[PDB]
Amino acid sequence: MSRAYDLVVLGAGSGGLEAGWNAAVTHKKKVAVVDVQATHGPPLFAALGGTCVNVGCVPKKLMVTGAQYMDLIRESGGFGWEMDRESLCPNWKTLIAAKNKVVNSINESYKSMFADTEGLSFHMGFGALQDAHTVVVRKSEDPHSDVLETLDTEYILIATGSWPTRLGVPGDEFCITSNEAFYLEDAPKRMLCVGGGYIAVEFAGIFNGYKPCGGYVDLCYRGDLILRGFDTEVRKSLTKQLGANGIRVRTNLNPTKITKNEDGSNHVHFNDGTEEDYDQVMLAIGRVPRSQALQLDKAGVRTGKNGAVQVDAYSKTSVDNIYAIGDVTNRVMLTPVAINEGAAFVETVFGGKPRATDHTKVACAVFSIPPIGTCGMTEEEAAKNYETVAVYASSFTPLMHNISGSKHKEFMIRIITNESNGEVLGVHMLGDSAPEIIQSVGICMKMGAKISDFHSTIGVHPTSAEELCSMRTPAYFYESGKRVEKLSS
Amino acid sequence: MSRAYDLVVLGAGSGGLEAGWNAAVTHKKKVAVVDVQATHGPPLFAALGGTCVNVGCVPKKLMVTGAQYMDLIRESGGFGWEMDRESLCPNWKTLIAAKNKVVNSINESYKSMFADTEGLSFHMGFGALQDAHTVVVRKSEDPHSDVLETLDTEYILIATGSWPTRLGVPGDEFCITSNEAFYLEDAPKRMLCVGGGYIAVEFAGIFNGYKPCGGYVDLCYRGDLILRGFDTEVRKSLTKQLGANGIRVRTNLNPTKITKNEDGSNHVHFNDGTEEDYDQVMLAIGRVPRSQALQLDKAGVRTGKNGAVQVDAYSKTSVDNIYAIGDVTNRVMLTPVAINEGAAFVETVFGGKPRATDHTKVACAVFSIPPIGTCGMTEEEAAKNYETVAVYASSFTPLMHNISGSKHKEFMIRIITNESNGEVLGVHMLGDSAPEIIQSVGICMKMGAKISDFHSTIGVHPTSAEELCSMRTPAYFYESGKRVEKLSS
Ligand SMILES: Cc1cc2nc3c(=O)[nH]c(=O)nc-3n(C[C@H](O)[C@H](O)[C@H](O)COP(=O)(O)OP(=O)(O)OC[C@H]3O[C@@H](n4cnc5c(N)ncnc54)[C@H](O)[C@@H]3O)c2cc1C
Ligand SMILES: Cc1cc2nc3c(=O)[nH]c(=O)nc-3n(C[C@H](O)[C@H](O)[C@H](O)COP(=O)(O)OP(=O)(O)OC[C@H]3O[C@@H](n4cnc5c(N)ncnc54)[C@H](O)[C@@H]3O)c2cc1C
Repeated sequence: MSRAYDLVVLGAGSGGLEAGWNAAVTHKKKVAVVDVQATHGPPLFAALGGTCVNVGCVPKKLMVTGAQYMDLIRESGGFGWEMDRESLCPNWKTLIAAKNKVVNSINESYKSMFADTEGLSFHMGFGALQDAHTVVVRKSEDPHSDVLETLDTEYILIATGSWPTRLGVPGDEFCITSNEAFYLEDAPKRMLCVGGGYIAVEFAGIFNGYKPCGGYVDLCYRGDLILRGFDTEVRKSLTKQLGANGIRVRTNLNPTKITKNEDGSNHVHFNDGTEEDYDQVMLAIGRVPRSQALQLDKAGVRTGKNGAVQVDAYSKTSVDNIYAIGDVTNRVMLTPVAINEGAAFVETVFGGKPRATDHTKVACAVFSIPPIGTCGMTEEEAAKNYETVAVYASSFTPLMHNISGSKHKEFMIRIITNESNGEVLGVHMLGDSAPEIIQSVGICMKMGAKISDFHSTIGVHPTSAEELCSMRTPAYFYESGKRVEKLSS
Repeated sequence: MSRAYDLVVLGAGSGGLEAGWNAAVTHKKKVAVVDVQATHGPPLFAALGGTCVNVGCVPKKLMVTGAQYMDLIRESGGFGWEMDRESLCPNWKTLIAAKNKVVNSINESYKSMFADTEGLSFHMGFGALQDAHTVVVRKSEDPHSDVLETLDTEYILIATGSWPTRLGVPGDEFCITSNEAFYLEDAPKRMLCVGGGYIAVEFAGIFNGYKPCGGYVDLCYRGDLILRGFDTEVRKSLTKQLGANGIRVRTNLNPTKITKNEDGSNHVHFNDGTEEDYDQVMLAIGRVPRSQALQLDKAGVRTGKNGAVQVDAYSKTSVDNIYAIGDVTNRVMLTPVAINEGAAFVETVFGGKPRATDHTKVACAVFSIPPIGTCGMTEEEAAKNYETVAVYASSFTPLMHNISGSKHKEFMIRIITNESNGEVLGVHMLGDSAPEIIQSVGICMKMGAKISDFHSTIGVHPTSAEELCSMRTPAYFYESGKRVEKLSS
């Protein structure tokens, strides 16, 4: 060797740590991993473990699980479970305490991971580039901060992920994002969620569960229908189900300005001219790659749309020895995707066995209440790219909801196929257990499954998933881009 | 035509109705369907819809769902849900009421199905054979009952299903089975479940949820480990988890005699010499095909082991125009299996397109708490039939159970493969959502999936199912029948 490190990883995230660990253990390389802090929390939020562990998937799901009990406690009544329901609210503070305990516990398991792994070291601070071989770790994000260390490396991996966009509106700084929501002292009584992304929807569901008495949550979106890019029938059925669960969904609406009332709350002026008071206002309107403070110009790494680091199918940047993975590349912003990209990177460069990450037919979930499980193409997209498209659809209400009272809780399955050969192009599910079911669906679609593979499989009874195997007749069709009730040419 | 009916179906069960409906609607045949009664209930229990609808899968799952709330209510505490927990018991009577409402609601939808379907008619009473073309519907099971009608038919389908075996022991008639359990006036305080089948386990879980104060349930099995035929590690981990949830599991034990105490309860003498009092004693020790009262001798249909109607891969009996499907054939006693066998029968005989039911790689579930999801071969079996077998194993505790308190709730996945080519021979799961996940696993295994298909699929995070895709290193091996740690050649 002529260099201090083989790899310097900028960001100890989902992708960062995965790569760093692999190079260190499986290929015995000298890896240095740079992240902002060691444990979760403000004012930096993200930490060792990345967004997912600290202010993402992990804490968000624990809170969804918590909020889910609201429905579950109500539903037990029909089964004979008698208890004082009127004026029953959960303790937000014990939830946040429970959550912090867990997240911090994961943070600490990482410290002793670094301590035990040889060749792997953690370097706390803000990283930035000097040249293709030099990463400077500064005291703060400010480019004139004290240089804490200078890392002389062979390879540089950028895995700094993304960051919430703001509204750019008079009184914008009075709002919170997903970051601050995780650390709220008290559960808001009058909550407003701006946005129509999965984050906006999942959080609306959390606050809806943890609101105090007389509390309510409004979901405000500037478009026609929430969750763009999802199955249209799924989006409409969820909007309907959020309504039934107490979330007031507002459409074609946008905050114009926010002014802070002298009692603490926030006065919000709207698109249509209306005015309302909210105890808290959360912005979930977009997440841009975190690359602006990396001095990428100095090393000459090309950043396209919104600062996204431009990469080929092997994550290589404009500079031959610099790489980038995960949310910073602005592809599919999911944890297991970043993990996969990081795994491929190591296999390619240090394993000598190149591999590109497969970005198509990736299954994902929305942890709304009820949850979404999706994998593949929406009918609208499939119809543009294929000659003949068959749409299968089935809605049903599980029998338990006759007893539970939650008659609004329809399970929905929609299968999208290429009619030519029967190949399944998309699977879209709404209802409980949807995230769990879709995972094994994604294995099938990876194997290039056909609709005949589904209905030939003997079902498991009684389950919600068994309805995948009972869809033979298509609901309708798409003949070269247009919706037809019947098929003939 | 020369005959009154094309098809007479003996039993309006899962398989019976499926066949009957198909012949009638898709092939416009004259179908007569014979079942004992129109709606569920004692003293006949089974009715229009079969065991599954009336005294099986459907009612059993509603009750499991009910009992599941016990854990869910306890678990909400950690998330901030405060309520009076000490001395909290569910109302068994409102559960049974809720159940009855649902089951009888399904019964009623069948009446109007018959009313609207042309060529399909229901004939209430006990059926029996006269010859290859004549089915007599009697007033009762007694062969000297009044003949209600004589059905002159082309084809006869036997789909009368199965019936619980008894203990054959002094005081046996003081015990109940699954049938009577569904109609108990009150939830027993001191409950005993005899057996180690899925039924025994699922019901133990139901009574454990609906027991009053100071109540308890004992599970008594005559063998070493409950649930023979299941993954050994799964069986042990469930035994451990039933224990942790309050069910006292007893092994190598058997009632010797039962005598009724004059206060109502039951005194039970055991195999080891012990004596105990139980408010109710349920036998779940086997289900034999219901064929003894069919006068099969008359028509000359061969009945092998325990009265099972002997059939080839197309369900054809010893008589060329008589057929039999479902539990009466004593193959795989599952609802969707019987449904499939019935569907195949119609396609073969009336559709002119023969098909045999695929009995291998059928996925099933056990709705215990926590539930089992299984599809394929156990390692013990796979090791006997294959050259080289690789065993993959992964246990983990979902993070939510740090908060919930249920630290005993490990999720377990065990994948069994043929090492030669990587083909997945078995998948065995323990934990919540296991029945739902396994369904889409069964599609994969039908397509002949390999272990490489699993870990190449990008995961859905955070879920329990995502752990299927993270099992690369085998735990150990089987080299031509024997357990080896690593593999030598
Ligand atoms: C509210 C929310 C919910 C989500 N839910 C899900 C979900 O359910 N499922 C799912 O798959 N994904 C989910 N995600 C997305 C997921 O968190 C990200 O896609 C994933 O973490 C991306 O991995 P990464 O390694 O690219 O970035 P990250 O995991 O975010 O890692 C980036 C790390 O780099 C550090 N960093 C930033 N700048 C510097 C610097 N200059 N120097 C050193 N270190 C730096 C940060 O501190 C951070 O820890 C969610 C995200 C959010 C915000
Ligand atoms: C407690 C319990 C739980 C179960 N849980 C599940 C589960 O979770 N999943 C699953 O897949 N399976 C489950 N099963 C098994 C499932 O119910 C059976 O395998 C299935 O119903 C068999 O279908 P079949 O058509 O062969 O018989 P059935 O559906 O039982 O139909 C038989 C019908 O024939 C009628 N009959 C009987 N004798 C005569 C006669 N001589 N003349 C006219 N009619 C007659 C009966 O009234 C009955 O309605 C469960 C069973 C039980 C007992």
